[PDB]
Amino acid sequence: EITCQENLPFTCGNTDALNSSSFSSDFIFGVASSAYQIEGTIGRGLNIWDGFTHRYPNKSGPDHGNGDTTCDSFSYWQKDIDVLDELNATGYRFSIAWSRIIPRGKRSRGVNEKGIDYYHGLISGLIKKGITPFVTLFHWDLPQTLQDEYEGFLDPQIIDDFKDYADLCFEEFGDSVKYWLTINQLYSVPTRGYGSALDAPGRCSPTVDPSCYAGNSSTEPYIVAHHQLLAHAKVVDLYRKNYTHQGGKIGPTMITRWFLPYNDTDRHSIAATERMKEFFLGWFMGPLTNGTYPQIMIDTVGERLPSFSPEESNLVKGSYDFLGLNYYFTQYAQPSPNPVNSTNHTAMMDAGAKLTYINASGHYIGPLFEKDKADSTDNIYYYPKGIYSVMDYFKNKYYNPLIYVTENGISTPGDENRNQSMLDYTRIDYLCSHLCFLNKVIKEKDVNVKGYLAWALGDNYEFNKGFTVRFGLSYIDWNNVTDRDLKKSGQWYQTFISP
Amino acid sequence: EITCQENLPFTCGNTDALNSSSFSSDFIFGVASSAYQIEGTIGRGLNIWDGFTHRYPNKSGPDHGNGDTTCDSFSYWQKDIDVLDELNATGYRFSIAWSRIIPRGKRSRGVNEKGIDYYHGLISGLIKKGITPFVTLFHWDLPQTLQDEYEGFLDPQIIDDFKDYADLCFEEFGDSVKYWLTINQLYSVPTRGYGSALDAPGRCSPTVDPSCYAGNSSTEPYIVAHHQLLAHAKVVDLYRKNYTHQGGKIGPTMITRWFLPYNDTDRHSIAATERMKEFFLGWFMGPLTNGTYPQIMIDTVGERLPSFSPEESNLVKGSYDFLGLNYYFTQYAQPSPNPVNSTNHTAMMDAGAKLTYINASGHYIGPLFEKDKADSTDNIYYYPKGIYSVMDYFKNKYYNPLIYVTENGISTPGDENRNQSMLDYTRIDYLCSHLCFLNKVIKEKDVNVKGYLAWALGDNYEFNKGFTVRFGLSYIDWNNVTDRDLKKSGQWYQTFISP
Ligand SMILES: *[C@@H]1O[C@H](CO)[C@@H](O[C@@H]2O[C@H](CO)[C@@H](O)[C@H](O)[C@H]2NC(C)=O)[C@H](O)[C@H]1NC(C)=O
Ligand SMILES: *[C@@H]1O[C@H](CO)[C@@H](O[C@@H]2O[C@H](CO)[C@@H](O)[C@H](O)[C@H]2NC(C)=O)[C@H](O)[C@H]1NC(C)=O
Ligand SMILES: *[C@@H]1O[C@H](CO)[C@@H](O)[C@H](O)[C@H]1NC(C)=O
Ligand SMILES: *[C@@H]1O[C@H](CO)[C@@H](O)[C@H](O)[C@H]1NC(C)=O
Ligand SMILES: *[C@@H]1O[C@H](CO)[C@@H](O)[C@H](O)[C@H]1NC(C)=O
Ligand SMILES: *[C@@H]1O[C@H](CO)[C@@H](O)[C@H](O)[C@H]1NC(C)=O
Ligand SMILES: *[C@@H]1O[C@H](CO)[C@@H](O)[C@H](O)[C@H]1NC(C)=O
Ligand SMILES: *[C@@H]1O[C@H](CO)[C@@H](O)[C@H](O)[C@H]1NC(C)=O
Ligand SMILES: [Zn+2]
Repeated sequence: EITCQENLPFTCGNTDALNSSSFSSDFIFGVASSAYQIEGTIGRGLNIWDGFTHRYPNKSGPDHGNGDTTCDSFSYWQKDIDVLDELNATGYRFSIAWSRIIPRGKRSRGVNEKGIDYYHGLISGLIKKGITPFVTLFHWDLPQTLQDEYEGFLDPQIIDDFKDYADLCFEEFGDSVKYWLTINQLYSVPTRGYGSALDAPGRCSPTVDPSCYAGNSSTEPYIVAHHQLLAHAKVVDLYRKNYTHQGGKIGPTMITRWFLPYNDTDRHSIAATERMKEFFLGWFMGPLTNGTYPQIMIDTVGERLPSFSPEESNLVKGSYDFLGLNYYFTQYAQPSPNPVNSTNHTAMMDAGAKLTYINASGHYIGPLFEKDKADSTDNIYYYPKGIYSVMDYFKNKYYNPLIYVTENGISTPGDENRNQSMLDYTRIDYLCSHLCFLNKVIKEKDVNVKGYLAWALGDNYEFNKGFTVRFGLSYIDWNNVTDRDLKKSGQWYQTFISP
Repeated sequence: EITCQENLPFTCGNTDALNSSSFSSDFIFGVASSAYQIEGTIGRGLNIWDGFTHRYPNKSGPDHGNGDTTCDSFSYWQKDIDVLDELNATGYRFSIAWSRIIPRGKRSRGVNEKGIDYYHGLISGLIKKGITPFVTLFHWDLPQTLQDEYEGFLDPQIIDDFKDYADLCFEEFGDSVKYWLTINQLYSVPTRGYGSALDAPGRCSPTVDPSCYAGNSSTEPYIVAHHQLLAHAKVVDLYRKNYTHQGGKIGPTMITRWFLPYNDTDRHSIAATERMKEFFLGWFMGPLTNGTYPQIMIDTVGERLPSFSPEESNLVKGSYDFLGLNYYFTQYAQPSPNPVNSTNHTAMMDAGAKLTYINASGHYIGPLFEKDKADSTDNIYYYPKGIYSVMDYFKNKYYNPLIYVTENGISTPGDENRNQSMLDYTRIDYLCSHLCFLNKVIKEKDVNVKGYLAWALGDNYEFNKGFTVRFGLSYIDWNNVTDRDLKKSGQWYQTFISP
């Protein structure tokens, strides 16, 4: 019988008690990255994260940081491989920058051979060290040209441009890459990119944020989400019809959270909690498992919710071999009004829920996850049991899928000096406590989880935060980015992997 | 009788001997800037100078600098006005960033109202201080979307997108702006952007520079130059047909140089010198004055030189009310082979000339202009008489045009400390020696020159050089960009203007 801790102090950093041998022999352990966050702009065209961070520097991070140079994995990809080799990792998730291989967006405009060569060399280097690549086609970095031609995922033109990009990736890299992710965190671009305008491309209703160049936060999230699902599904169909000889697997990436009632004896909070599951997870998992959006979304969102045709429904339903599930934290849910006629209405209001990290009796859900220095009542707290609850829910609700945990990690402040930054015991605690619950759910609930990739390989540009936080298991000096030095967490993870 | 110095030491920094009163009462004196170089990316979309500097950081400058934040004239435009007011300047040349007012490139995709407001406030502030705006529509910063959709000026689609952009500018700003420049330095994008790939977008033949993503240095410069002329001419026709009520004037910007024979008794060097005038100046001025390219270009370039239809010829011929002439330096010319079958052939080779700053007897043409620390035999030297020779030539060869000198200036090294940087006596010498010759040519040759704008108002991002050189008449601290402090040159220029 497995017992796992939910509160500080944690004792799962002892590899005598928790290590890779606790999991099945074939289980993959590694780390993750994304292209905007690590590569730099050298050698690629411009994408909407370049555009957004440059047009709206205060939205890029408090330091106005961006991905222009970052950790320079364009130059230092071998050093990334070296970290993975030091870890004895068996997996690495990275993304392909669309703008590096097709700078002009549309494949018929030509490819960048040198960009293709960059990923060939990375892939070959990984495989030579026994590391399985997990490759994200689209980690938010849409070529700027496509956003300017037709507003990107706002328009159905995205589907064929994404398909042709993906086809090039399968053609060039699929002989070696056997695990593909289509779109990173399906929920995020619709809501943050087109709802709150916290993320690229930065569209919203005028009264939500007067700096947005255009948008409608009530309608566009739904349009974009719908196009994401269709573009994803078209790529999965292309993969499974035209690249079956490659013997690989493909799936989407979800951001997952668990949700608990703010007041577990209040029917209204219980209802809000179940609505959140539907609106947060079901928005995408309903289509992916059934070809339809959840009924509560149909009912609430009404004419703002697009319909799938019968052909589209069939294309989207079942459009995965596995799910990449990202998991960071859990929220309490309580009811909230949905003012659909307000000029500041957002899609996110349609769930009719307010989310907190403290429940009605004043209980904080778990240890600190992210401090918010401008408003401490907005601090985020984590909840290790949430990974158990999410995986159990996916198994039970969503037809026992094959799952890889494609991100899980925690930040430390960029204000810490290097010695403090390397002494990242809070990261060991977060990672181990989640791994304990992941082992527990696999054993107790028989969830088909076959790997775990911690966020992040190394310090990088963090969307929305610049270089003001660090997520890496290895440390990068922003004054001299060449080295990636394993932190205490990376050293712990090395021991966990090879105990 | 006016006597002007050609060699150090110069004594024209004495405003007792040379000042604004030496020129006609109406003559405009000011300074110049461009949008990529000064504004920053905040509040605008991405353009090909963002793309180029980010994809090819070693081509942005030795420091890998770029226009992301620069002097932040987005925030500090009032401080630019303040410099101009301190100078008692009567003119200011600035550019509109296309990506700030139409981030999606094509006008039908929507405009950025806040971008429009930015230029309205600048323009209104200038006029309130008695400063005449000279506004460049296109200072190289093409929206990235257009380059990615159709490769920008490589394709005739540029013409209508440029026209619709210009129409928006005339509509929004032409009630106040009475001097418009279409395209900055017509020669530069074809040759550097599409020939040598030193400049955005960075296209060339594969053996010219293997880093180029695509291109053909032998053909594309000509295509791009042809489209520039057509796009320019379509905008001038639009202006003069639809905006005549505004009572303003429009013209192109030329980069001018003079050319002297490397050996003034050698017929081959004399011939190369005359070819250079045709290939450098006539490439554009032939079309602008006659609707045809120079015969030597027709003959040499052959099938690589596009033809104008009779309608196009008529549109381009006479498509200016004035010329903005930029002038920095003069070169000696000697013959050079034109290897049209070589895989590394460039359009620039078609002139059949090699350019130097030292003549056959070892004479350097004038004082140092720009030191090249990697190769000192590649140092640039200036030649004050060249402004006289250029203006005389334009009057005689090109039908006595109205001229404004739209740039003239010199750099100092970014390695200098602030006190050295503010003690910019080399800049006084360059500016005064050229102003002396400009007065001389107006008086002696009756060239219709009606203003002079020195490059640059303040230190900025220099194309190709990052922040490794400074051109400003006012100093900017890159650690805190708010202030623009007049250098010795700016203080001199203040006295020259109001002696
Ligand atoms: C807030 O969360 C706390 C902690 O989960 C809940 O308190 C638990 O309540 C259960 C059922 O009453 C008790 O058996 C436990 O002993 C309590 N745990 C502790 C740490 O107090 C609490 O019920 C939640 N409040 C609401 C209103 O939902
Ligand atoms: C190189 O440039 C120098 C300077 O312009 C030329 O020298 C001048 O030559 C003229 C005509 O012979 C003489 O009257 C001057 O006195 C010379 N000036 C000085 C400073 O020497 C020289 O002829 C040029 N060489 C060539 C080969 O063209
Ligand atoms: C940040 O930038 C936007 C312009 O993009 C401006 O609207 C907003 O006021 C600025 N935010 C703060 C908090 O200053
Ligand atoms: C607009 O929304 C903000 C945040 O969503 C809220 O605090 C404010 O009350 C809203 N105003 C109206 C008019 O509803
Ligand atoms: C930068 O870091 C690398 C790796 O430690 C080191 O070899 C190189 O000398 C350092 N550069 C400077 C300028 O210190
Ligand atoms: C600069 O960058 C390009 C890649 O864009 C590379 O081809 C070239 O070798 C580098 N130049 C030098 C001098 O290192
Ligand atoms: C290619 O050109 C470079 C510079 O243009 C020159 O130095 C070299 O000799 C040329 N090679 C051939 C094959 O002509
Ligand atoms: C930056 O420069 C401005 C103008 O001199 C000054 O007022 C401001 O205090 C300076 N900022 C810092 C942080 O020194
Ligand atoms: Zn940047």
